[PDB]
Amino acid sequence: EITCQENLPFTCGNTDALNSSSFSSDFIFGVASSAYQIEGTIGRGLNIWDGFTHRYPNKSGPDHGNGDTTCDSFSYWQKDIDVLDELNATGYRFSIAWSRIIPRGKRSRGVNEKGIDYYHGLISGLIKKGITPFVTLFHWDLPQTLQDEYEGFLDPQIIDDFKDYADLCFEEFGDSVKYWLTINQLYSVPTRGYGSALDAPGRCSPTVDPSCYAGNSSTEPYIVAHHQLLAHAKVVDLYRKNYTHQGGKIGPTMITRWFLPYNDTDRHSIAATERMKEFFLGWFMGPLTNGTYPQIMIDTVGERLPSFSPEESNLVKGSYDFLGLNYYFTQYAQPSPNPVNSTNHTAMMDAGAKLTYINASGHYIGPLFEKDKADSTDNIYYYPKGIYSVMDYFKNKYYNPLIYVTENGISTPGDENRNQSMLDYTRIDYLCSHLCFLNKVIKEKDVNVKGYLAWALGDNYEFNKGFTVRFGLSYIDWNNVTDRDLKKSGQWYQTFISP
Amino acid sequence: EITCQENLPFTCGNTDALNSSSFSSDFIFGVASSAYQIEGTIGRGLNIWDGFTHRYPNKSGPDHGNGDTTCDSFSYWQKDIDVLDELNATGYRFSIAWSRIIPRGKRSRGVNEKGIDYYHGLISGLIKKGITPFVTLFHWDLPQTLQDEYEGFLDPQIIDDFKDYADLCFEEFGDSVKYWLTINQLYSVPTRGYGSALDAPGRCSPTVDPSCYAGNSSTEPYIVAHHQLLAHAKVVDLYRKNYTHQGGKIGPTMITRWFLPYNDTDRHSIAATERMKEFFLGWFMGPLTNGTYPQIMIDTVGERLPSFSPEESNLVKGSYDFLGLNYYFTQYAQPSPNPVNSTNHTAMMDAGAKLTYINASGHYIGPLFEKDKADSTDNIYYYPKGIYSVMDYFKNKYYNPLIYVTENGISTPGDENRNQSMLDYTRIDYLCSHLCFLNKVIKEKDVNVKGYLAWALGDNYEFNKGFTVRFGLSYIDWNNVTDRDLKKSGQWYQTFISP
Ligand SMILES: *[C@@H]1O[C@H](CO)[C@@H](O[C@@H]2O[C@H](CO)[C@@H](O)[C@H](O)[C@H]2NC(C)=O)[C@H](O)[C@H]1NC(C)=O
Ligand SMILES: *[C@@H]1O[C@H](CO)[C@@H](O[C@@H]2O[C@H](CO)[C@@H](O)[C@H](O)[C@H]2NC(C)=O)[C@H](O)[C@H]1NC(C)=O
Ligand SMILES: *[C@@H]1O[C@H](CO)[C@@H](O)[C@H](O)[C@H]1NC(C)=O
Ligand SMILES: *[C@@H]1O[C@H](CO)[C@@H](O)[C@H](O)[C@H]1NC(C)=O
Ligand SMILES: *[C@@H]1O[C@H](CO)[C@@H](O)[C@H](O)[C@H]1NC(C)=O
Ligand SMILES: *[C@@H]1O[C@H](CO)[C@@H](O)[C@H](O)[C@H]1NC(C)=O
Ligand SMILES: *[C@@H]1O[C@H](CO)[C@@H](O)[C@H](O)[C@H]1NC(C)=O
Ligand SMILES: *[C@@H]1O[C@H](CO)[C@@H](O)[C@H](O)[C@H]1NC(C)=O
Ligand SMILES: [Zn+2]
Repeated sequence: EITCQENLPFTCGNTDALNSSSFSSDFIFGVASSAYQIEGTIGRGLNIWDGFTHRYPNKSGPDHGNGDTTCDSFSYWQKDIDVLDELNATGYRFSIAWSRIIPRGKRSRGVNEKGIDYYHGLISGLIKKGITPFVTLFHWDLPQTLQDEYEGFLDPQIIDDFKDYADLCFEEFGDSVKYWLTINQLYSVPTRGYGSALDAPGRCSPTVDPSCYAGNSSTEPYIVAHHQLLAHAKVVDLYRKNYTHQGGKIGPTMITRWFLPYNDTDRHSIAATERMKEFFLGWFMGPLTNGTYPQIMIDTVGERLPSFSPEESNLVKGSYDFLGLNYYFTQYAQPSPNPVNSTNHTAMMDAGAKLTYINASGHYIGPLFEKDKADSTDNIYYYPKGIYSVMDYFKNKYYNPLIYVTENGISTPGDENRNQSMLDYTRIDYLCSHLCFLNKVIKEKDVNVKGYLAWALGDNYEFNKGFTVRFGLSYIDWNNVTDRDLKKSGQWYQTFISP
Repeated sequence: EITCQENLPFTCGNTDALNSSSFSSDFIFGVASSAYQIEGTIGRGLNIWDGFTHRYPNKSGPDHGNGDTTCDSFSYWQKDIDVLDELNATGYRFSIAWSRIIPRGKRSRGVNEKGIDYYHGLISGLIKKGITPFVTLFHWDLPQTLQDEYEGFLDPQIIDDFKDYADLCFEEFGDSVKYWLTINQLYSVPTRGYGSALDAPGRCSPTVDPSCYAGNSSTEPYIVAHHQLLAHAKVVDLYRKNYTHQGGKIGPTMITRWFLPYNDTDRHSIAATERMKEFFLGWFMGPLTNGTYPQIMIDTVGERLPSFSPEESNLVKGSYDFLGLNYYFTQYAQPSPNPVNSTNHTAMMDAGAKLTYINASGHYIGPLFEKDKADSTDNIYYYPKGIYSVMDYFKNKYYNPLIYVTENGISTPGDENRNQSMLDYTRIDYLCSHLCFLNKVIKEKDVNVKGYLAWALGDNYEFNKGFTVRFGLSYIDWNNVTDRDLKKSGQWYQTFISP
């Protein structure tokens, strides 16, 4: 019988008690990255994260940081491989920058051979060290040209441009890459990119944020989400019809959270909690498992919710071999009004829920996850049991899928000096406590989880935060980015992997 | 009788001997800037100078600098006005960033109202201080979307997108702006952007520079130059047909140089010198004055030189009310082979000339202009008489045009400390020696020159050089960009203007 801790102090950093041998022999352990966050702009065209961070520097991070140079994995990809080799990792998730291989967006405009060569060399280097690549086609970095031609995922033109990009990736890299992710965190671009305008491309209703160049936060999230699902599904169909000889697997990436009632004896909070599951997870998992959006979304969102045709429904339903599930934290849910006629209405209001990290009796859900220095009542707290609850829910609700945990990690402040930054015991605690619950759910609930990739390989540009936080298991000096030095967490993870 | 110095030491920094009163009462004196170089990316979309500097950081400058934040004239435009007011300047040349007012490139995709407001406030502030705006529509910063959709000026689609952009500018700003420049330095994008790939977008033949993503240095410069002329001419026709009520004037910007024979008794060097005038100046001025390219270009370039239809010829011929002439330096010319079958052939080779700053007897043409620390035999030297020779030539060869000198200036090294940087006596010498010759040519040759704008108002991002050189008449601290402090040159220029 497995017992796992939910509160500080944690004792799962002892590899005598928790290590890779606790999991099945074939289980993959590694780390993750994304292209905007690590590569730099050298050698690629411009994408909407370049555009957004440059047009709206205060939205890029408090330091106005961006991905222009970052950790320079364009130059230092071998050093990334070296970290993975030091870890004895068996997996690495990275993304392909669309703008590096097709700078002009549309494949018929030509490819960048040198960009293709960059990923060939990375892939070959990984495989030579026994590391399985997990490759994200689209980690938010849409070529700027496509956003300017037709507003990107706002328009159905995205589907064929994404398909042709993906086809090039399968053609060039699929002989070696056997695990593909289509779109990173399906929920995020619709809501943050087109709802709150916290993320690229930065569209919203005028009264939500007067700096947005255009948008409608009530309608566009739904349009974009719908196009994401269709573009994803078209790529999965292309993969499974035209690249079956490659013997690989493909799936989407979800951001997952668990949700608990703010007041577990209040029917209204219980209802809000179940609505959140539907609106947060079901928005995408309903289509992916059934070809339809959840009924509560149909009912609430009404004419703002697009319909799938019968052909589209069939294309989207079942459009995965596995799910990449990202998991960071859990929220309490309580009811909230949905003012659909307000000029500041957002899609996110349609769930009719307010989310907190403290429940009605004043209980904080778990240890600190992210401090918010401008408003401490907005601090985020984590909840290790949430990974158990999410995986159990996916198994039970969503037809026992094959799952890889494609991100899980925690930040430390960029204000810490290097010695403090390397002494990242809070990261060991977060990672181990989640791994304990992941082992527990696999054993107790028989969830088909076959790997775990911690966020992040190394310090990088963090969307929305610049270089003001660090997520890496290895440390990068922003004054001299060449080295990636394993932190205490990376050293712990090395021991966990090879105990 | 006016006597002007050609060699150090110069004594024209004495405003007792040379000042604004030496020129006609109406003559405009000011300074110049461009949008990529000064504004920053905040509040605008991405353009090909963002793309180029980010994809090819070693081509942005030795420091890998770029226009992301620069002097932040987005925030500090009032401080630019303040410099101009301190100078008692009567003119200011600035550019509109296309990506700030139409981030999606094509006008039908929507405009950025806040971008429009930015230029309205600048323009209104200038006029309130008695400063005449000279506004460049296109200072190289093409929206990235257009380059990615159709490769920008490589394709005739540029013409209508440029026209619709210009129409928006005339509509929004032409009630106040009475001097418009279409395209900055017509020669530069074809040759550097599409020939040598030193400049955005960075296209060339594969053996010219293997880093180029695509291109053909032998053909594309000509295509791009042809489209520039057509796009320019379509905008001038639009202006003069639809905006005549505004009572303003429009013209192109030329980069001018003079050319002297490397050996003034050698017929081959004399011939190369005359070819250079045709290939450098006539490439554009032939079309602008006659609707045809120079015969030597027709003959040499052959099938690589596009033809104008009779309608196009008529549109381009006479498509200016004035010329903005930029002038920095003069070169000696000697013959050079034109290897049209070589895989590394460039359009620039078609002139059949090699350019130097030292003549056959070892004479350097004038004082140092720009030191090249990697190769000192590649140092640039200036030649004050060249402004006289250029203006005389334009009057005689090109039908006595109205001229404004739209740039003239010199750099100092970014390695200098602030006190050295503010003690910019080399800049006084360059500016005064050229102003002396400009007065001389107006008086002696009756060239219709009606203003002079020195490059640059303040230190900025220099194309190709990052922040490794400074051109400003006012100093900017890159650690805190708010202030623009007049250098010795700016203080001199203040006295020259109001002696
Ligand atoms: C807030 O969360 C706390 C902690 O989960 C809940 O308190 C638990 O309540 C259960 C059922 O009453 C008790 O058996 C436990 O002993 C309590 N745990 C502790 C740490 O107090 C609490 O019920 C939640 N409040 C609401 C209103 O939902
Ligand atoms: C190189 O440039 C120098 C300077 O312009 C030329 O020298 C001048 O030559 C003229 C005509 O012979 C003489 O009257 C001057 O006195 C010379 N000036 C000085 C400073 O020497 C020289 O002829 C040029 N060489 C060539 C080969 O063209
Ligand atoms: C940040 O930038 C936007 C312009 O993009 C401006 O609207 C907003 O006021 C600025 N935010 C703060 C908090 O200053
Ligand atoms: C607009 O929304 C903000 C945040 O969503 C809220 O605090 C404010 O009350 C809203 N105003 C109206 C008019 O509803
Ligand atoms: C930068 O870091 C690398 C790796 O430690 C080191 O070899 C190189 O000398 C350092 N550069 C400077 C300028 O210190
Ligand atoms: C600069 O960058 C390009 C890649 O864009 C590379 O081809 C070239 O070798 C580098 N130049 C030098 C001098 O290192
Ligand atoms: C290619 O050109 C470079 C510079 O243009 C020159 O130095 C070299 O000799 C040329 N090679 C051939 C094959 O002509
Ligand atoms: C930056 O420069 C401005 C103008 O001199 C000054 O007022 C401001 O205090 C300076 N900022 C810092 C942080 O020194
Ligand atoms: Zn940047």
